[PDB]
Amino acid sequence: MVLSEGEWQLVLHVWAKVEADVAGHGQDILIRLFKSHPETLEKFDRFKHLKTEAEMKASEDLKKHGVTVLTALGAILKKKGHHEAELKPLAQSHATKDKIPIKYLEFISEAIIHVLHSRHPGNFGADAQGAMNKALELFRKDIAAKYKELGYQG
Ligand code: HEM
Repeated sequence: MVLSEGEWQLVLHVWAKVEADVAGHGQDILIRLFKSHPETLEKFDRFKHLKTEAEMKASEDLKKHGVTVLTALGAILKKKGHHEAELKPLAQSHATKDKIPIKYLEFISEAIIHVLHSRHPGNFGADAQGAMNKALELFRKDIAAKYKELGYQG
């Protein structure tokens, strides 16, 4: 009732390429986020001490968090819009535990698209970029609704 079947299949086709190397893609995506929007780094008490790109690449903890982030997102994408159960705990941990504005989810969405385009251009042309953009838009709209339900405006 938001993406068409064909759009979902484009999303899952490129996501399969991510799955070939989750740790690498995860690392790349978090570094791209922090490099482009340094203010996001302040939300992470465990990585705030990291001062250069090399130190980031070498950090076991950052790489582990990358896998955690992408595992969770992939589980959501594979639901093709039917992600209520999976989305609710994610909203709670980003709305009460830690307070992550919708703006910053926008920033990490841009980082994901940047990295997919950098690594898989042959499989991420305009139609695929559009489909992925839509799926990340849907993720953001629905987590924003859950944010509000919990008392956080986002
Ligand atoms: C595609 C978007 C994202 C996904 C799928 C995601 C997912 C997760 C997951 C699975 C965890 C671990 C436990 C939990 O659920 O809290 C986590 C933790 C966290 N996330 Fe996110 N996250 C996303 C975006 C962000 C953004 C944009 C920020 C901050 C700029 C952020 C900040 C954090 C923080 C501060 C923690 C706690 C880590 C710790 O200290 O152990 N997340 N995230």
